[PDB]
Amino acid sequence: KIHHHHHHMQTFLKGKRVGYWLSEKKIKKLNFQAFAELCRKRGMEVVQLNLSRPIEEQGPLDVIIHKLTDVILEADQNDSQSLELVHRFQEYIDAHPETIVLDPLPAIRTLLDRSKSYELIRKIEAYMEDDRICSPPFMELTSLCGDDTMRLLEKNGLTFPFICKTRVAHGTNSHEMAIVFNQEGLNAQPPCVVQNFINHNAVLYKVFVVGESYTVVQRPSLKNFSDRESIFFNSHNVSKPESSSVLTELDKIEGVFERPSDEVIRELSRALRQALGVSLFGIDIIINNQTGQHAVIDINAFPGYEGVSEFFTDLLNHIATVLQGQSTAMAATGDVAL
Ligand SMILES: Nc1ncnc2c1ncn2[C@@H]1O[C@H](COP(=O)(O)OP(=O)(O)O)[C@@H](O)[C@H]1O
Ligand SMILES: [Mn+2]
Ligand SMILES: [Mn+2]
Repeated sequence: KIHHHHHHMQTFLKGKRVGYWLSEKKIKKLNFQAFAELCRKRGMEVVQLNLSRPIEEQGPLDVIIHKLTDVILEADQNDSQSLELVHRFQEYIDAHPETIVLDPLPAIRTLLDRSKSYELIRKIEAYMEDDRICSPPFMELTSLCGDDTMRLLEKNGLTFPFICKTRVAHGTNSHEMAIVFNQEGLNAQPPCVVQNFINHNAVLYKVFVVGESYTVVQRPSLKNFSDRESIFFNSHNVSKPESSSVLTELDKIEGVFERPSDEVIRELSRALRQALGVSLFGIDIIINNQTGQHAVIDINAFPGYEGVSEFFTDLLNHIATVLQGQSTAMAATGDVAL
């Protein structure tokens, strides 16, 4: 009843070379050393890349796995060292189209921007036209509230309550959010993205995607919800494995309370991977308690995968798959085929 296997494509891993770039912090959290040992047993060479040195000397490389998200963000903020690292990486990539990059920098750049990510999700959803999926209205706000704010929100389908998030999707302060409940609450900061709050019975379904495989991990999440003051919170107090606070304590189950559909997750995963070219990412899905629809409220490059015990195996399987796809010239053409 598992019909997809990898034994045959794994045979081709012997002799392949995988470079990786990950922060020391992420290497520790993932225990990336254990993955590197797994690859050797299949006859792969794994090597940590040093982006301060020419990359040519470090190759040849068949695959590069990275999480350069934060370096890219710092390069965006004109950090000279980070700019140098990114340029050196890009130079290499450009010179070596045979090197498979997990994942392409254009996708990483999209995932660093909530406004861009949400618009991509919205368009993908409009293209799929599946009634089991809803795209919460959202918009980017680039000025402090004023006299026209209410009309602007209304015109774009924003309703109270809505959540305010930073436009930059990663790094310092990127997880500081606010829930705005009324007009008085509008003093809650550009550039931010506002997005309609969806009651979802305080259960978050983190879909952790590793190319062709995913694992759904339930997490705590904001409770259902008014002249009340806006709420300011930091999202790592909310939806981490051990998160526990009044913000996540559901008063009672209300409306539709169902687990996500694997059919739906599969179509979302395929569409996002095919459109963006990502493979190592997470989709945060909540179930709208008024419609039972799936709402994708966050998409993250190369997340923590806490609670995904099969990560290294899945990752090795994905590496085998991309090498197989490359070997047989399995290039996508045209638009995303639904
Ligand atoms: N539109 C929304 N409606 C209801 N809850 C939301 C919404 N967006 C985010 N959340 C809640 O806030 C948490 C953090 O939001 P998310 O967009 O995942 O930010 P982050 O990038 O910081 O993880 C989510 O895990 C979920 O609990
Ligand atoms: Mn999230
Ligand atoms: Mn996120």
